[PDB]
Amino acid sequence: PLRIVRAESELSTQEKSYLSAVEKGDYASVKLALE
Amino acid sequence: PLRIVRAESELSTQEKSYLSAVEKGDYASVKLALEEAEIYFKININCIDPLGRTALLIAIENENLEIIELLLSFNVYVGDALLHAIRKEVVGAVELLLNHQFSDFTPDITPIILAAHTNNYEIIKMLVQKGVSVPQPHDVDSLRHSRSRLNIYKALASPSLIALSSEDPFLTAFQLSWELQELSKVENEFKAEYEELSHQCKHFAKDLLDQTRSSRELELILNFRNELARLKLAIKYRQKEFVAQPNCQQLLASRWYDRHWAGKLITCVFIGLMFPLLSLCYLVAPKSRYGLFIRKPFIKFICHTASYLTFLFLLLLASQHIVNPDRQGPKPTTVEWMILPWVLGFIWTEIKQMWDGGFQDYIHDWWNLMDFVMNSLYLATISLKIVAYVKYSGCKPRDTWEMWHPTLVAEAVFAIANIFSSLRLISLFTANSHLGPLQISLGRMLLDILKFLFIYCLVLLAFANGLNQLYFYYENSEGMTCKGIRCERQNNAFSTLFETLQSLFWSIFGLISLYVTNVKADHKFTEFVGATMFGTYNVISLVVLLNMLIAMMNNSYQHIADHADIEWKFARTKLWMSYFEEGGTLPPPFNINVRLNHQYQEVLRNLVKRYVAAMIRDAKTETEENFKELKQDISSFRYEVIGMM
Ligand SMILES: Cn1c(=O)n(CCCO)c(=O)c2c1nc(Oc1ccc(/N=N/c3ccccc3)c(OC(F)(F)F)c1)n2Cc1ccc(Cl)cc1
Repeated sequence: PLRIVRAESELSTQEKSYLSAVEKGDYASVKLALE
Repeated sequence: PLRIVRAESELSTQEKSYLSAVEKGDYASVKLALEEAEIYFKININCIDPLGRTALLIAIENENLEIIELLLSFNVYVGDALLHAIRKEVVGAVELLLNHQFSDFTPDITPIILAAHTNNYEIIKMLVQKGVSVPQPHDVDSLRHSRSRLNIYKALASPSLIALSSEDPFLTAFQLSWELQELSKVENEFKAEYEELSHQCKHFAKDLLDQTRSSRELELILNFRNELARLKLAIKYRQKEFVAQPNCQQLLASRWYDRHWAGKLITCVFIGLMFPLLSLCYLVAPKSRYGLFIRKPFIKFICHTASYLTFLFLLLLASQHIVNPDRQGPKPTTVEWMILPWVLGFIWTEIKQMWDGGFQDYIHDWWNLMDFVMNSLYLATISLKIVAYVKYSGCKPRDTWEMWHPTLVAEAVFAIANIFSSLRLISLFTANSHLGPLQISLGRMLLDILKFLFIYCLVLLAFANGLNQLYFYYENSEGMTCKGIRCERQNNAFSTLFETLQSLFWSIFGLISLYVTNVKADHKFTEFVGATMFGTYNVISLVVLLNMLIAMMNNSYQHIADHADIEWKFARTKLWMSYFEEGGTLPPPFNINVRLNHQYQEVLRNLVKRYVAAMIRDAKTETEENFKELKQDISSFRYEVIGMM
C-alpha cells in the first residue's frame, strides 16, 4: 500500500537548533537564543 | 590437536591503529589520518575489522556524530549503514544518512520494514515524510517466500506504523488480527509466530480504547456506523480483550440493569412469580406502566427463566401416577396439551433462527446442535403418537405388547428428549459471577477429554476382539430364562461382540462379577487365559489409562484458568446483547453521516495523540531515564569547558 502522514504538521527550521541546544546542555547558545 | 585458523585472513599493520583511534573517539588523529586526499600510502578507509565492523559502522555503534560527519565528508562507502543506524535506533545517524558479497540483513528487507520492526516512532515518521511504500502481502525458492511474507506482516502489525498511516486504526486492527489468526493454520511451521503477532494486535485496540477521558467519548466510539454497531462488530472478530474492558463493561452493565444477598433473591423470586401477568400486559397495552417494564433486559431475562422453570415443572409432573393407564394407542393427557405450546414456541424460535444465519456459524456452536436434537426428538415423539393413535385401538395388557410397538418407541423417545431439555439449563450459569467462571472453564477443559477417548475406544475394541474370539465357542441358551449380564445370574458376558463390548464398559464401575469367566466344562486353561485378559484390561483402563487422564487435566487447567476472566466476560456480554433488542420480549408459552464522521475523527485524533504520547514520552523510564542524565551533565561540562577557553 501507499502510506502518507495523517494529521501531523511540521514545526519549523530555525527552532531545531534551539531545541538541540536546550537538549544537549549548551548554556551559552540557549542564552543567545533568548537574547 | 595442532589447531590453526581456517578460512580467514589478516587486516594490516597500519590501519589497526587508525581503527583504534576511531574507536577511542579521537577527533584529531582520525582527521589527520584521513587527510591523505587522492594521495594515500596504501591505507584503506574501507578496512574491515576481524568481527566485520567498519570504521564508519564503528562510529554508529557509539552514536558519536562528529567522526560520522568527518567520514561522510570524505565519501566513505556506506552500502547499508542506514539499515544499521535504523536497527540501533539513532536519530542523528538516520538524519545524516538520509541526505547524502556479504550483508547481515535479509535481501528483501527495506529500511521502512526494519524501522517498523524496531517500533521507533521518530524514525518511521522521518521515513514516511520522505515517501515510502511497503509491498502488499497478496512458489519458487519457498524458503525466502515465506520469510518475506512474514516480515511484511510484522511491519504491518506495529502500533507506531498504524497510528500515523491508517484511516481508522480501530478497523485495521480488527481485520489484520483476524487474517493473522487464520494465516497460522495454513503455515503450520510458523504458527507460533503468526498467532503471537495477532495477540499483540488485540492488545493495541484495548490500549487505544483505554485512553478515553469522558463517557462522552466512549459512547461515540462504540456507536459508529442501529445501536452499539461497532461493539457488535468487535464481537464478530472475536476481540475478547477489547470487549472485556472495565470502562465499556460499566456502560454495558448500566444498560443491562437500567441490596444484599437476602434482599435480591427474594425480589427476583417475587418478580418471577407473576410471569404471565406482565406478558399478557404486553399484548394488551404496551404502556409505560406495565408494557415497558418488561422491556428492561434484566426483567426480560427473569421472565424467560421463570417461564422455563415452569416448563421443567409440569415436565416432571407428567410421570405421576395420578395424571391414562396401560392402554394401547391412547389419546394425549391434560399435561401434554399444556406441554404442546412450549414445544411449539421452541420450534418456532429455532425456525426463525435457522434462516437468520443460513447454517453458517449458527450450528457450529455446541449450544445449538443440542437444541436441534431436542426439537427433532420432540417432533419424532408427536409424529409417532399421532401415527399410533389412528392405527391402534383397544385396551390390552402391557406385558403382551410386542417390542418395537409405536407407543413404546414414542415414550422412550420422549424420555430421552427431556433429558436434554433439563441439561440445557446449565447454560444460564454464565450470568452469575460465582458459577460463571467455573462453568466457562469447565467446558474448555472438556475438549481435552475427547482426545483420550480415541485411545480408550481403541483399547476397548482390541480387548473385546480377543475376549469374543476366545469365548464365542462356549455360549449356551438352555435352562436360561434370562440371558445377558443385566441379570441376577450373569451367564453370557463374552458370547457375542455386542455383549462383549458392553460387558467391558460395565467393568469400569465394578458391576461385573468374577464368575462370568467360567464355562460349563472342565477346561481350566481357557478359563485362566480369559480371566488374565479381563484382569489385564482392568489394570490398563483403571490403573494406567484413567490415572493419566486426570494427570493432564490439572496441568491443562493452569493454562485455561490463567485468562479465565476475559472469556467469562465475553460469554456474559454475548448473553447480555441477546436481550437488548425487540422481538424476543415474548416467552415461548405466549409466542406459539457528514457530521458523525467529523465528531468520530476529531475524537479519534485525540485518542491516537494520547496513546502515542503515553507510548513514547512515558516509556523511556521503563533505569534508562537516568542514563541520559549523566550524558546531559557530561555534555554541559564539556560545553562549559570548551566555551570558557
Ligand atoms: C495382570 N494380572 C492378572 O490378570 N491376574 C488374573 C489372573 C487370573 O485371575 C492376576 O492374578 C495377577 C496379575 N498381576 C499379578 O501380580 C503381578 C503384578 C505385577 C507384576 N509385574 N510388574 C512389573 C512392573 C514393572 C516391570 C516388570 C514387572 C507381576 O509380574 C508379572 F507376572 F510379570 F506380571 C505380577 N497378579 C497376581 C499374581 C501374581 C503372580 C502369580 Cl504367579 C499369580 C497371580
